[PDB]
Amino acid sequence: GLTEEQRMMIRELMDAQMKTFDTTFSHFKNFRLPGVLSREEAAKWSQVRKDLCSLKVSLQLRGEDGSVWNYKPPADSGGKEIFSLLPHMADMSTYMFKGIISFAKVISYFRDLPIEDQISLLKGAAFELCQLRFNTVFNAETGTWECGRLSYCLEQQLLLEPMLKFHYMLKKLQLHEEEYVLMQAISLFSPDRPGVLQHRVVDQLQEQFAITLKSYIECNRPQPAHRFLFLKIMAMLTELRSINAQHTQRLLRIQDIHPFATPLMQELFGITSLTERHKILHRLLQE
Repeated sequence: GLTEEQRMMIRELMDAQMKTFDTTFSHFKNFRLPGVLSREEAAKWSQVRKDLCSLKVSLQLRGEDGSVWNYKPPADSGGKEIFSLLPHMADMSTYMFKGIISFAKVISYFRDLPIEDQISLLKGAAFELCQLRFNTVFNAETGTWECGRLSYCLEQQLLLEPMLKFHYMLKKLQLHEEEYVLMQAISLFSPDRPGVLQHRVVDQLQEQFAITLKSYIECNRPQPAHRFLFLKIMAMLTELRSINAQHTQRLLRIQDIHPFATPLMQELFGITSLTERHKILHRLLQE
């Protein structure tokens, strides 16, 4: 069984997730939508075109009245059209990042850290926590992320893209809500994020969440069958960390030639003292 402490750790994470994860995206509003519309630089563009190809989705918006708007992105032609969904995706990402910041803030263990460590951990884990939450709304039979009234439908070859293969593989583990949130806590309290100062304290907090998850699995899942479920989860978190680094690099390349990041995204991703370089994040953690 779980110790009283492990049970309480899970309760706090579950309370934090229930208060800050808008699972139906009911409060995601006022977002932008695609509208009715040289040697070195050429290289930059070429790498970017590749960057965008992989994650191509159509967008579906279901109205209250029963109507449906569907958006099929353009094929890659000359150029600029390839960025048509960027403003929308920047709004969705920003909305998800705010929910991830709120999550962390409700956690005692996280609040007890020095503000600059709170900042450093959130910058290092934001994308990872967003992907873990998006996996819960991922429909693997249709290749769709079902976000309330919004849906993003992917447009063997897919498995080639590390982010898609991650969603398929994680979904197949059929995790419990508790296991997802513990995964979120482990990613969040990663002692090795750039700029972390209380490395030892974070490292120990991470080990506690990892032990709680290992014990949750031993106690709540049928024996032999789920013998290596904890290790498969840890492998998925290692892979997610690699996808996060690949993502940041892709984001920076795109931003370089076609700015689209929101102010909060700029802070999270390093786009243009640690509290002075992250005033928005600081204010969000301060309130």
